[PDB]
This record gives sequence, structure tokens and C-alpha cells, in this order.
Amino acid sequence: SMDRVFTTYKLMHTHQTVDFVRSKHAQFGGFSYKKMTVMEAVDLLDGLVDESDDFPNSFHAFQTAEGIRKAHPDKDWFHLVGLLHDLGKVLALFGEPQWAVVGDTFPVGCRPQASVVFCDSTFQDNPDLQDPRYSTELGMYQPHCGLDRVLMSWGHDEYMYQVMKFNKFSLPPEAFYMIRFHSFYPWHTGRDYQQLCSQQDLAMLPWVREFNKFDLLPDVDKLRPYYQGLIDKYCPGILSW
Ligand SMILES: O=C1[C@@H](O)[C@H](O)[C@@H](O)[C@H](O)[C@@H]1O
Ligand SMILES: [Fe+3]
Ligand SMILES: [Fe+3]
Repeated sequence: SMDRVFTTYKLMHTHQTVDFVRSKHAQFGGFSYKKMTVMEAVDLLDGLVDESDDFPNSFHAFQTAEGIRKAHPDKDWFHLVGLLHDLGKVLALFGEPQWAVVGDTFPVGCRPQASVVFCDSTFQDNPDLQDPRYSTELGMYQPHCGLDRVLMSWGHDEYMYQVMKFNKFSLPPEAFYMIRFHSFYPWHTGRDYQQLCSQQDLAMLPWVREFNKFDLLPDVDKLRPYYQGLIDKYCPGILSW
């Protein structure tokens, strides 16, 4: 598998510190990079190949949405979750390097656990891992705080979650959560990070695993009007990114 995939994660696991994530929350927390509609966001990602993997990520938006739609035909909000879920990748078009945008996510501020991809080979130069506040199992966290109180590595999950919240998308809470934690492989697949999750995360786990099935070229022009209706329904108009 790619040397580029490995290099993406090496850079990610070096530079994603507590300070770094906090800096990125400040940098993007104003939503003044762009005014654009959801469909513009989808089309912008025509010019993005995901280096943590090939085709444009935009096709993947439709593919995912259509996979969910086949399996859950009467659940329109869930089809849209498919379309929306990787649109935080617009960060890359905003000048962000891909280790700060794509890839599996992991909590910052506590020791990385075994199922964090390339855990053994990629954390050497992370400065946080010699800081006694962050080098331990729990790090800066209290036991069983819940994932919504964890500071995750920064990229397309928290970013899109924040875009949705700011713009007041009218999706159910499960839709927000799926998107926010869909890259958190160590938790939803590795079953790591049990020290941090709560009952609330246990309730959400079946939703995330169900979504992940469809995350893991279509005739996209024919699909546009349907997905436009869903956008009009759940997240209409020019949004702040
Ligand atoms: O959209 C994505 C891609 O970046 C995949 O390569 C990751 O493995 C996944 O964790 C993430 O959700
Ligand atoms: Fe993703
Ligand atoms: Fe995806």
C-alpha cells in the first residue's frame, strides 16, 4: 500500500498536538472562508484525490449516498448523510495540507492506542508524547467523559460537524454524530479508547457501524435533482464554510 498513505499518517502523527488542534478550531471557527451551497461544495471536491486511500472524492459523495439509499430507501436524511459526510474535505481546497484534512482520526491529549494506524512507526517526533499531561492513558481526560468531550485530531469530521452546527442543518442527532466520528477507526472498529467513551457513545455505535458499511463511476448528473431536493429540505441556500 502507498508510501503516500504512510507519509500522510507520519506527518499527521507528528504535527497533530493539542495546541495544533486548538489552533485549527480557532482558525476555522469563524466560517468565513467561503459562502457556497452544498452542491457547490460537492463539485469543488471534483478537484480532490484523497492521499490517505484513484478518482475525485466528489464521486464518492454520490456513491455513498446511493449505497445508503439502496439499503434504506425511505430514510431520506440518511441518503443525504452519504452525500455530506466527506465534504469537510473542502479544507484541502482552502490551502490545508492533507494530513490536516483526511485520514483516520484519534484523540489528541492522551497516549495513542494500538489500533491507531502505524502507531509503532509514526509517533516518534510528536512533542506531546513527552508531555506528562498527555503521555498517559487518560492524558488530560477524566474517565468516561464521552467522545463529545474528547479533543480529536483535526480534519474533515469535526470540521463538517462544526459547519453543520453553525449552519443549523436540520438533520437528526445521529446524522451529526455519524459524520463527526466516522473516521474514528480506533474506536468504532479497533474497539480502543474505552476509557473515554460513555453510554451515549455506546448508543451511537450501531449508527456509526451501519454508516461505515456504505463509506467502505456513478452517473452523477441524473442524481443531482434528487440530492438538490434533500439539500433544499435539510440544509438550503448559501452556507458559511
Ligand atoms: O474520508 C476518509 C478517508 O480519509 C479515508 O482514507 C480514511 O481512512 C477515513 O478514516 C476517512 O473518513
Ligand atoms: Fe471520511
Ligand atoms: Fe467517505
